[PDB]
Amino acid sequence: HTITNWSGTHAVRPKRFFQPESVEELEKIVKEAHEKGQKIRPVGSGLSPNGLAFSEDGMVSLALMDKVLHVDKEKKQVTVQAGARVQQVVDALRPHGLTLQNFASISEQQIGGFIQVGAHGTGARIPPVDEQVVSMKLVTPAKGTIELSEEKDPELFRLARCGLGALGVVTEVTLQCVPRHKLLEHTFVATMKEVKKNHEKLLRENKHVRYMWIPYTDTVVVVTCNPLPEGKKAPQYSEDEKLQPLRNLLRESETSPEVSGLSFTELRDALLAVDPLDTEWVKRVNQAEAEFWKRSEGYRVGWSDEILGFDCGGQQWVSEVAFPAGTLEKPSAADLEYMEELMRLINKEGIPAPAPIEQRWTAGSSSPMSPAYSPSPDSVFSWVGIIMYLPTEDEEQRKAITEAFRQYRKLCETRLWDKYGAAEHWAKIEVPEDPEELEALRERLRKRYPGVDKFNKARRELDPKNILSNDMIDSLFP
Ligand SMILES: Cc1cc2nc3c(=O)[nH]c(=O)nc-3n(C[C@H](O)[C@H](O)[C@H](O)COP(=O)(O)OP(=O)(O)OC[C@H]3O[C@@H](n4cnc5c(N)ncnc54)[C@H](O)[C@@H]3O)c2cc1C
Ligand SMILES: O=C1O[C@H]([C@@H](O)CO)[C@@H](O)[C@@H]1O
Repeated sequence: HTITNWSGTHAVRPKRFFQPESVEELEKIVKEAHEKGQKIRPVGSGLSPNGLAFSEDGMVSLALMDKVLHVDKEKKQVTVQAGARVQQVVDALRPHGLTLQNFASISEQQIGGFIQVGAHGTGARIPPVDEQVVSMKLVTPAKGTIELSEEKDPELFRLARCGLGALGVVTEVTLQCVPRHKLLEHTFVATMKEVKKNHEKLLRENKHVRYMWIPYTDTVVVVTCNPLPEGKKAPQYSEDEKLQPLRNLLRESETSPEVSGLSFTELRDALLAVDPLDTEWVKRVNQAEAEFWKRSEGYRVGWSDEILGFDCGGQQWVSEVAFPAGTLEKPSAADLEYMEELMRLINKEGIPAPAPIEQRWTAGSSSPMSPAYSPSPDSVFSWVGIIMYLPTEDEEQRKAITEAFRQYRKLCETRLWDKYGAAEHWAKIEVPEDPEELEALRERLRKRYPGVDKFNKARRELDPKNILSNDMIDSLFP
């Protein structure tokens, strides 16, 4: 049984692979692996871009433990087995009139894997998902099955719920839901100047805001979503006219066959496949994409779970950092300054950077390991995601792009992250081979994360034989 991540950038053939159907079966596996000193890294859907959950030695999946256990109608709360995919939870909650406060760009993540990395959506007043956990059960190699909440060892709770699978196997999570509700989604394009003008008010007056930045253009795609006051309503280009700049650029007879079945994101892939690391060509692809978005202005209505998802396109390298951008009441220009510099940087160095650079916002988290950890609840973090696509399975083309991206992320590390106090998404952080880079990263982590000594303390205590951790965890936290 091989496990491969979403983008096929990491795979693992674990010597031992468990898939219990019950807590009792899980408890027994962890007791025996404790006794025998055998590795058992928790794995959810295995999607993490950086293979965080992977172990050559042993992995345990709770995929078969995926029921909604309890819905507290009054407090709008759901208790669910960790192996439930976010999508299974949404479907289950449908009849009870509830949804999650936020969704990621996909919903194939297990609830366990979702909370253990502090995954997030967008909305300057909405925390990452780890802040939405009211309680959890956790099978530990030292103390068996323990229960954590604000009431029950609140300090361990806040450490554990965003634990990177290093503190125990989550079996059960209770989540603070909200009423199931429709969103009105408004997509429109702006210039940086137009973005700057309205930004401060836009974040604060719209429930969800997302900017898709298009390198080597002055097109920013703005997507706002707000609840629809019950029974409210809402140029207009065909699909063929929207896709026309991309089809014309690919065909370069008058027409296009086979191509016409390709979606917007499949066209971008086929276009980048042509000369992925040629900047002049990527400038041409990003311009064609800007034209597509300019022809895609308008409104959509759907349940929040349908609206808050995004087509992320083909296999890819991603890097996403969270950095402080003030609070609700004291705005910071840092989120827009970061993007100015990032665009200036990409031109300065001729980076063949495709679109989009995704920019989102979350409220702060009380979880000490959250990239958006803050002591103040009304802090605001901007998250900025850079991307390079792997549009084919040409092993040589994928190697060149892997290196291209390594240097792109490396230029953001050296020039921006320290300056802006940026922390890497736990599912997207890669471990340097160069020990100078590796020490540098550990130094960066001690800077971002003050409670790192408490995380290792909690590991010694709950996982003394260290069967829950892999080379990644040990290399990041020694
Ligand atoms: C296309 C795509 C889009 C994405 N969009 C977003 C996004 O919008 N926002 C965002 O924040 N993230 C996003 N991600 C990242 C994603 O949410 C995380 O990688 C998430 O951790 C994946 O869930 P999983 O079930 O695959 O977890 P895995 O990768 O399987 O595991 C993640 C972590 O959880 C631990 N773990 C898993 N199950 C358990 C358990 N039961 N008990 C204890 N520890 C456990 C693992 O050991 C590991 O540390 C995206 C990823 C992809 C590929
Ligand atoms: O990992 C991730 O990839 C998505 C990306 O493809 C956006 O262009 C992003 O939403 C998510 O965090």
